[PDB]
Amino acid sequence: THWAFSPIQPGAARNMAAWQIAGKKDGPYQIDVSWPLTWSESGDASGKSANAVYLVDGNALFLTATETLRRRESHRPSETGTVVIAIGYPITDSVFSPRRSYDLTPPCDHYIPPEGGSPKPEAHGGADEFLTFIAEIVRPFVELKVFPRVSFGRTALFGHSYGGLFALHALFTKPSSFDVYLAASPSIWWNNRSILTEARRFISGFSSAHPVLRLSFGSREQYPVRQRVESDEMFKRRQRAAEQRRMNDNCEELYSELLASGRLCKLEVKEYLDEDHGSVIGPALSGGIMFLSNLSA
Amino acid sequence: THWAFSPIQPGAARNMAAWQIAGKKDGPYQIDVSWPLTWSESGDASGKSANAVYLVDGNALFLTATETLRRRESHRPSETGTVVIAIGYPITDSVFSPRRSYDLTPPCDHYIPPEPKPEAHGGADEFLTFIAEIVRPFVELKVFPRVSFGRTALFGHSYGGLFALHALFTKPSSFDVYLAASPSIWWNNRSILTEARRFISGAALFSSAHPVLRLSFGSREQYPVRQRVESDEMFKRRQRAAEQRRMNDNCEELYSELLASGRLCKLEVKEYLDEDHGSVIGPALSGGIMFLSNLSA
Ligand SMILES: [Cl-]
Ligand SMILES: [Cl-]
Ligand SMILES: [Cl-]
Ligand SMILES: [Cl-]
Repeated sequence: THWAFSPIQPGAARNMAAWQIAGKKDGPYQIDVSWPLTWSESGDASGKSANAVYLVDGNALFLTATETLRRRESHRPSETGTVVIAIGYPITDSVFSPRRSYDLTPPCDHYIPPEGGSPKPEAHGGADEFLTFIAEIVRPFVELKVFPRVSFGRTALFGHSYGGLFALHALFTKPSSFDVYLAASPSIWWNNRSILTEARRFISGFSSAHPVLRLSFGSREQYPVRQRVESDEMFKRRQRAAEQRRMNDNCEELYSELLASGRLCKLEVKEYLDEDHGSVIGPALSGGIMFLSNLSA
Repeated sequence: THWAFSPIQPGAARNMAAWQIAGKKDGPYQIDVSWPLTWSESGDASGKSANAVYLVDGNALFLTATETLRRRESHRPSETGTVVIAIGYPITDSVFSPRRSYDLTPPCDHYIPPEPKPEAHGGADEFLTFIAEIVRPFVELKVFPRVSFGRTALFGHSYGGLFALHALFTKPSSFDVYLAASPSIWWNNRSILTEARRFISGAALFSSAHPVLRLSFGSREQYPVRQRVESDEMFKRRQRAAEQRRMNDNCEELYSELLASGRLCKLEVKEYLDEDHGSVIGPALSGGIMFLSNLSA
């Protein structure tokens, strides 16, 4: 047999591109963009329309969102294709950046740092700047420069942890920013639950906005399970953090408050059984993508 | 602020490569390979060992597997790194190939077409030999020659899951860990059961393999949930197909039978609530990788 191992490009990294966006003091951003496989490698959709999903912590979520959509688009070729826009950082040894703490937390009149369990201060309060950046710089670049011949129908924002907090902040203060908000394991605990002040202002008061929200969390986030290889004290640290952060109950209570207000067009909460803060990312992102695609019909 | 956009490569598609493997009767294969972000761009692990996960339907699963691992590896730098090897096809407009039907189904003396929709079938022994004797030695001896591989896993979904079970039952020493997601146990009037029975009672006295198996399925696979838009007839057709395939019960009963055999050192079955045949892929793949990483701690 004439076996040949021939290097090829792009392989599975098809119909994706990346840009650095330089200007901010903190350093450049990295945007990763992917588009449907039926479109050309130059991004030509041949007159087709699209939806779009914007991801914060872009480096950690881009590929999962891309592939989830490509599986579904393969099964359902008549469905509207979705462009993925991941907003992240020029990082090489990891998929998370410490810069996320500033970018994803909203500015507040008073600040209480997170617990390490000593106080663990980090940069904070840049969410309004970041949201402006996405809406006024990134989004128009994608729509007007990258895909000028594509009519964009539905837009979504997904974030996990501080990303979920960011998604909630966007919903409560600028509800027309996106059509759909996907807040996965949102850090509702953050800064003595300051996001609930914004939630209640949103519940009270934005006339022309009909937002959709999907909340999610892993069942183990508030109720951790000791791993096979884990020391007693390291497990007890996780128990401490879990009880303070109150992920499961904070999500369910926020869901209940928002549901009772009737201010959302559609609202859903999903508990992912047996998933923890890290392991829930894949299922919650996949689930958010499916939730988004199911809104089309 | 004067934002400066500039194209960059590779963006989030770093530490990955692809080869076309030509020679086989049916046509060329495409293998996509990714490795940890802490290793070099040329695949140098600097003496580190690794696990490996081999994926069938490679075009549809490569990026999800890759990114799931990179998220975990970023939080757990001391854990054993994992190389992803996706075995797929040179396809451009979709992530699935019709060739999968032949490659993933085992040879049988009689064939019953699935409900009637006949397909090419019976190439799984040839495909397993290809993976074991052509692909794996290329990856281990040519791509990662100084990496000592600890545990190797095989993941497949649907017909891929059937393939994973076929591999386990006929050549149990092929892989250390088998991840059979929504396996098509129903296929060809449950013809896989003949091999399952032989496996159960066929262990050698000395030096027999005791592999690891994880079974999974989505709760909606056997119990579909009606959509608003669906007619009665269209929903009834989905219910009929679900009853026939019997995904949930076949998985659970295979688990029970294999548990009683005592041939597997570790055996797990997971039902993913609210997930269907397509939506369970991400969660089951992520869950399978978590499972492999947990047993490698
Ligand atoms: Cl846990
Ligand atoms: Cl949509
Ligand atoms: Cl269903
Ligand atoms: Cl384990």
